Amino acid sequence: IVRCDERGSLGTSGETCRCKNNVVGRLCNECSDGSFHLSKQNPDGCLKCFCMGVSRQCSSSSWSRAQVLGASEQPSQFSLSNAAGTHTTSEGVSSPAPGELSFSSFHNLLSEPYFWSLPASFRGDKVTSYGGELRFTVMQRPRLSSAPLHRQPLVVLQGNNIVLEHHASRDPSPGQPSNFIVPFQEQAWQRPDGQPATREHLLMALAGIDALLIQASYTQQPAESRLSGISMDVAVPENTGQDSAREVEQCTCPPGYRGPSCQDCDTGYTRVPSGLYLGTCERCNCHGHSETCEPETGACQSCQHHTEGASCEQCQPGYYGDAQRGTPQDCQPCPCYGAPAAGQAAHTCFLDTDGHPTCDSCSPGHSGRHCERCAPGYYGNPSQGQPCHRDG
Repeated sequence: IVRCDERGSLGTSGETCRCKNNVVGRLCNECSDGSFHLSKQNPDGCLKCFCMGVSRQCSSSSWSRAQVLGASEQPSQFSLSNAAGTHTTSEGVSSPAPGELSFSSFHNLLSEPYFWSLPASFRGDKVTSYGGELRFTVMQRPRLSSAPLHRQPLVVLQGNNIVLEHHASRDPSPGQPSNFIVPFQEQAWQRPDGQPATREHLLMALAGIDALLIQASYTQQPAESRLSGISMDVAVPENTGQDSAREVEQCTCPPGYRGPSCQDCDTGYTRVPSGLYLGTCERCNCHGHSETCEPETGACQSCQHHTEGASCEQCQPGYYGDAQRGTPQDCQPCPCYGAPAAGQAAHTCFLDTDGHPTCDSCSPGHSGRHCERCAPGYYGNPSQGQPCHRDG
């Protein structure tokens, strides 16, 4: 009899092994191409590499698990929001202990569900939260007359133009605390219309969290809402002593990408809004004046050769030429004489329609394209060195 792998088999015709979708091998104990992390709990056996669509080669991160705690954040940093985040406030939010939050001024709010809006340390790039959990305790009380709400999200995750929701199997009873454990796995999230989350979509939201919202109202007329014991799983490169983040994909990215899922443009590359996921990463457009730029916006950085602008497209003041040509000598020093008018920093001049510079920040009582003569009712010779003083 063959002993089929317990993590990877669906069953056994005693002499053959039947593998889950993403599993391969005689004993169904290997992940298929584009898969990683064999586990018994995964019905498909192995997760699929996603890698923001730019790679199919990945394996389990060996980052360690750690938690972001609510206690880590100033209570000032918590607030209430509607789902749309068009109505927010922290007026009334108080904290009786660190990481514990309390609210009881619903009279000041409109008649819609409000959420606790977790602060920044819970947002941004949380791809490594995949395969972990958001944990928390809530307690709620309605005003005397108030039915629960119907089908309301316990948690809303918003990132990268995706909204996913997690709905609780039970509502918290009035005036007693409930522990929730929300897994970062597709099975636990749906779109607002109630379509299942995909792995790809959960990852894209997690990679760019803009809001992470916990239900605070629960009923139509809430009296009181309290939040505590907030714990969000992540993964860090440092060893922490906790298990490694095996569900977190470590992709081999192509040139121009980094992050464990190729979610970031690498040094010398910037985001291009393309199609399907986050877009693609292309090389900086810096007119040859730079190799580094803002990964998301595109703005060039540390423009060389006396250039400036978002593409290093212009010569810095005190220089003239065509920075767009792309050579180191593109921009030349303005050949002006004397002091700049209204006592300026440097001298401005521009490349005139004749291929030669003209100075346009000449001092008063200067003249000519290089500020080299003196205006009428003035005297002196700047070329030789003297300034220009007025007549009498």
